[PDB]
Amino acid sequence: LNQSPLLINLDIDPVTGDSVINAAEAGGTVTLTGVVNGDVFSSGVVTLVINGVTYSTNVNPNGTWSVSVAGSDLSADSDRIVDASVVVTNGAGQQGTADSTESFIVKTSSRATIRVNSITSDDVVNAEESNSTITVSGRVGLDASAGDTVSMTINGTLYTTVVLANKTWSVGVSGSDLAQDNSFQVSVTGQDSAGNPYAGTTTSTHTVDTSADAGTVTVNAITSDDVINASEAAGTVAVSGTATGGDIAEGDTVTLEINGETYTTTVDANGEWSVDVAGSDLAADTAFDAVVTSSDAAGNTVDTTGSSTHTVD
Ligand SMILES: [Ca+2]
Ligand SMILES: [Ca+2]
Ligand SMILES: [Ca+2]
Ligand SMILES: [Ca+2]
Ligand SMILES: [Ca+2]
Ligand SMILES: [Ca+2]
Ligand SMILES: [Ca+2]
Ligand SMILES: [Ca+2]
Ligand SMILES: [Ca+2]
Ligand SMILES: [Ca+2]
Repeated sequence: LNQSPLLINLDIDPVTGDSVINAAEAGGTVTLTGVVNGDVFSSGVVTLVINGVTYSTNVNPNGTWSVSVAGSDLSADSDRIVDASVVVTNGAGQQGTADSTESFIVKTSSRATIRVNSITSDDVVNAEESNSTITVSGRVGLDASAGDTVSMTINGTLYTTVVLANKTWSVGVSGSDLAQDNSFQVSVTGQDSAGNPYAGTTTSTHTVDTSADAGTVTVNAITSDDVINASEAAGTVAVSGTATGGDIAEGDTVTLEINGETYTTTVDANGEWSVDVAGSDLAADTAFDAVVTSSDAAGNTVDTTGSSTHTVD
């Protein structure tokens, strides 16, 4: 009572107040604090062990204490537990000891992912798309969050948007930038609940195809001698030719304008075409073009022209 051991209790306050050690805290010094309660005493020594490293301090007259420790020791501490002990002394030279522990959480980074969808439906920017607004869209994952910033620089132009509630994102980009920059980085940046910044990135690539390729179109003789007689002019004449090369394909439309009249047919599997024409039209119009309309897989279109002349008797 004057000769008895002192009975005390040792408490450690939550580490950095929120019980969480983040990257910035880990990279500096941290103040741990607590109280010694119980019997009255006139001084004391608190010993803390963290990551095998001992820290020590005094206890204040009001029973509190506080000590600077390496964030790196807290971050490295294998079980995320601070071990603590105290010895105190009173005026009569009685002493007392106690122990305590304090667990904490270490969260020094987070992971964020991002993906980017295809650039238009086929991941190809065609001629028409290159003169339009094209949607660039994607989603973010892992620790990335609604409200995060999504950015990309495309042909030197910075485009920005924000992650939506469902973690998708999209932003309108000019076709002409996409026509000129077929590979770029997209990033998502933000901050986790412990305050650590994070960044995720991905590379979007696409191809640019803004033209289809003309082939070769020919027109055969207009009848066997390339001359329209009175008799042939009275009837129907089969006008024929070829259409091959470039993007010309079976099924392509062949268009002929003769004497103000429009005639059409399609290219066949041999690369030939034939169409029935009124003789009266060929009689009035001694020269005309055959025009084949083609397209490539990107959806660009192109006209291939063959020109014809004949005589009339
Ligand atoms: Ca903290
Ligand atoms: Ca420990
Ligand atoms: Ca792509
Ligand atoms: Ca496309
Ligand atoms: Ca680029
Ligand atoms: Ca956040
Ligand atoms: Ca093409
Ligand atoms: Ca003839
Ligand atoms: Ca003509
Ligand atoms: Ca001819």
